[PDB]
Amino acid sequence: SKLIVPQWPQPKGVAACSSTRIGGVSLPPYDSLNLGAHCGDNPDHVEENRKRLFAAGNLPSKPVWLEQVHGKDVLKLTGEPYASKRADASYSNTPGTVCAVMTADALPVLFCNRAGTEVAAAHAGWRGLCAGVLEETVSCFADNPENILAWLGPAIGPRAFEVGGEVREAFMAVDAKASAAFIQHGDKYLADIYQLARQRLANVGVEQIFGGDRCTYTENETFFSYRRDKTTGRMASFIWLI
Ligand SMILES: CC(=O)N[C@H]1[C@@H](OP(=O)(O)OP(=O)(O)OC[C@H]2O[C@@H](n3ccc(=O)[nH]c3=O)[C@H](O)[C@@H]2O)O[C@H](CO)[C@@H](O)[C@@H]1O[C@H](C)C(=O)O
Repeated sequence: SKLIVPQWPQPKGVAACSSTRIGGVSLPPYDSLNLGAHCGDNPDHVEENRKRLFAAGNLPSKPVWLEQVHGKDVLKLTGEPYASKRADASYSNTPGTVCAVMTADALPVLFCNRAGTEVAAAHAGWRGLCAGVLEETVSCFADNPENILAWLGPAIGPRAFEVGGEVREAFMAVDAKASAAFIQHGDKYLADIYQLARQRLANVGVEQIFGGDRCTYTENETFFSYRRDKTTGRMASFIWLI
């Protein structure tokens, strides 16, 4: 359907999906399954798209949408209501609870342990990726990273992700080896976000890494892209214990 199913050795206890722009009600340039409430779309259309998502994904409960600020804070999903959802990642060990990260070029990373008793979702735009959102998400697991699986969701691929030296400086400041992921391209660099994610995951001992095959910018029939469209919708990536 509209939904991507992660190609990873997913535990029996785990369910996951990642939305596309297909199968909603929003008009261009939000066309059609826009899940974003802060990008200037009709709030009634977004509401209806979030309902279509809930049904298409057979989610057991409403996704816990975060107040994403492109940082490295993780929200442990211990039960609604929540005082503050100011975070760029969520962690769950609670059956039926849905971790959700909202993107349109930023890397969504979905995580679970081999046992299929812990899950998480992280929003890794370059700012949060650089800051350590993936490392902070992995550090919320009780299980050792050797037993953690990660799935690199649809993000802006290295064909498309032109950045200035400012972004390269920021990553190399934290871990010089990030240099490998930035390739000179005119007066700017092409950044490999999947490569930077693989670096950070390896840094905390996550070795079992899947996905990384998509490009939100290039695959315009399937994804919104902030870089491509500027005014556009948002996809989201979801994981839960069944
Ligand atoms: C992290 C990521 O993939 N994208 C995020 C990033 O956009 P980005 O597109 O990178 O914009 P920039 O940060 O302003 O710029 C980052 C670097 O890239 C250079 N550049 C930018 C645009 C261009 O055409 N050419 C070019 O070279 C610029 O000069 C700087 O060095 O920042 C936006 C807020 O400003 C976020 O909304 C967006 O998140 C999305 C929605 C999401 O959460 O899914």
